[PDB]
Amino acid sequence: RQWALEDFEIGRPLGKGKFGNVYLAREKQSKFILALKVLFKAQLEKAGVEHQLRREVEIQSHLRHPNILRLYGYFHDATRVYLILEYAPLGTVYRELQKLSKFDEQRTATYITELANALSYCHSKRVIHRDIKPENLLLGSAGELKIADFGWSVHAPSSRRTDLCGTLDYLPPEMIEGRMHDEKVDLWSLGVLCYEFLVGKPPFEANTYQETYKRISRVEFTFPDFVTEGARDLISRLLKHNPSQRPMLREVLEHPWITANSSKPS
Ligand SMILES: CN(C)CCOc1ccc(-c2cc3c(NCCc4ccc(NC(=O)Nc5ccccc5)cc4)ncnc3o2)cc1
Repeated sequence: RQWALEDFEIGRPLGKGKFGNVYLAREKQSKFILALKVLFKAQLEKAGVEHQLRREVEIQSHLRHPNILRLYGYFHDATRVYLILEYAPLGTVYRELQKLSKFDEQRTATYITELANALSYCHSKRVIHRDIKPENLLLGSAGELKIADFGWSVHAPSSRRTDLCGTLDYLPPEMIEGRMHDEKVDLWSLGVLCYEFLVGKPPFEANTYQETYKRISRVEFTFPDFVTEGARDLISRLLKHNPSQRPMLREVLEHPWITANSSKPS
């Protein structure tokens, strides 16, 4: 069924994104509340990212998981392209970090568990995210974490180009150095998130791209005193330069700190 802009009532601006804005919207006939992301054709093609948007839709048509944000469909008109998205009422984990500053071990462990499950499902369909970050983590009505943005995802064990513009904070060494990568990139991203959730800033943060680059490359991070031994263990196991030294997602779910602190099952 072909969608058009006049099928929806557009509402509150939900977020300002790199490639476009997200708005709340309601389908007129059903009164179905959802989110519409408006991306501009001109800009998408000028950046050479037009085909990646097609691949996201492709990948999202094959994904069904409670911790992954649904993409219901897409359409376009004279100047832009629209993603029809599941609406996540409690907003981004990004905003939640700003509000709360940092998360306790219980909330962190629960988010890592939900992430791990979502990513474990993705890797079993051979899909790897490559863009994991708090902006792309959304919260459903029960506060359940939902992964968004598969615009930078890849089909197979590949070595394709991700967004090296924008911060490098969540990208692993093998991606920033233009090396061949695989599903292990997502486990690095987990480690970076686990650190950020507990600390309030990501482990390789710097006010310069060039310094953040060097820090990721050296795997140069330190823990504040309030970060517990168990968390330090998990994070340290995830943030390994060599991809193959990083654990499997099921080891993370079985990690004693996760099981002791997570409120949600694996
Ligand atoms: C105070 N506050 C907690 C109250 C509630 O506030 C909010 C705030 C935001 C939301 C919100 C944001 C949001 C949202 N944001 C968009 C997430 C997203 C989706 C798709 C993509 N994909 C993409 O950009 N792909 C791409 C890009 C360029 C080239 C190719 C592909 C990226 C990000 N999506 C769905 N539902 C949503 O709900 C909800 C409540």
